[PDB]
Amino acid sequence: KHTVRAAGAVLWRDPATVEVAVIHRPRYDDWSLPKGKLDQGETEPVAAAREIHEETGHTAVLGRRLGRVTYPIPQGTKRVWYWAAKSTGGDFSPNDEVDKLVWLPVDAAMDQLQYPDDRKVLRRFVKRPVDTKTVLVVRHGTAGRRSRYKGDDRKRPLDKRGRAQAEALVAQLMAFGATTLYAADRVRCHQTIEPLAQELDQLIHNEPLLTEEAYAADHKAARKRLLEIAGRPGNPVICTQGKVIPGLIEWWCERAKVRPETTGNRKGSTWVLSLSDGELVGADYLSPPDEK
Ligand SMILES: Nc1nc2c([nH]c(=O)n2[C@@H]2O[C@H](COP(=O)(O)OP(=O)(O)OP(=O)(O)O)[C@@H](O)[C@H]2O)c(=O)[nH]1
Ligand SMILES: Nc1nc2c([nH]c(=O)n2[C@@H]2O[C@H](COP(=O)(O)O)[C@@H](O)[C@H]2O)c(=O)[nH]1
Ligand SMILES: [Mg+2]
Repeated sequence: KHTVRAAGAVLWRDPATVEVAVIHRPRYDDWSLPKGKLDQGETEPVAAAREIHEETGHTAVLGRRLGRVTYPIPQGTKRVWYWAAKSTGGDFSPNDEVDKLVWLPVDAAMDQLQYPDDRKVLRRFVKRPVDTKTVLVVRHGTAGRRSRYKGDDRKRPLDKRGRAQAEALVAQLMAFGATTLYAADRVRCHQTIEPLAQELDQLIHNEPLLTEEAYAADHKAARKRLLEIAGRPGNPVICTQGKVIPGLIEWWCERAKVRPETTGNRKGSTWVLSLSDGELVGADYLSPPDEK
């Protein structure tokens, strides 16, 4: 019942002109997908990108999540979450840890991959488009407790934990190539993405239509705004509140017939919404960075 957490990827480059990376490890004499264990304090996406780079030499942008693999190891259970990862370049160099890397079309990769569960992940990869754009919907970080007053507490700030969540989110949102920033009209939403804003040197666009009060008064306007943001070029981060996110995510998944594999709505959590030709093809719920 102890889980060793890991992550990795189907690393790909230019549906069926695509080539994917398969690695060989001398220690096990295996052919598999690049992946590795999370370091203390890392989230799965951050670890996937790091391990891809360490094992293949490539940087990449993570897209759609492609499922979970588990198997027994002496310490308990190895758990690996996999992403589609588009190469943004690099060069492999053989070493003692990974001695070969082959770029293969999917059919040939299917034969090269020795583990059934890697083949399962690769089947998931080909099931939907992988050249995706990404919308990142983030519930703001922890911000103490609502006051006894009516409504919201417009200026209530992140607490110490929440400020740490905000800092931890930078690496997680960068893993997906976030480029533009949007926050509902509450201090705690802006503060969650301020560290990212500082990192990108971008301003945060204020969104009065996406607050809890606004969604409860005019949900259609909130939905319309979400779609307007998502249609703009780049990969937007939109930080908003707990009474808003589940309704927006459910409505989009329903209209697009997308089934999320995981669900939740925790403060500091992220939904990764993958779009292909402006249609939703994936909705992946990530835990807060300091939670499992
Ligand atoms: N890469 C990989 N290895 C697996 C899978 N299933 C499975 O039994 N193995 C075996 O699990 C054992 C431990 O390998 P591992 O790759 O999980 O562990 P690791 O800590 O050395 O590497 P990591 O840092 O990449 O997680 C190896 O004997 C390997 O053959 C799988 O789906 N993928
Ligand atoms: N190197 C290696 N390859 C294995 C194994 N099992 C296993 O099924 N294979 C498959 O055998 C083929 C590669 O053989 P080599 O060229 O000898 O590395 C690939 O289809 C692998 O998926 C194994 O333990 N080692
Ligand atoms: Mg590894």
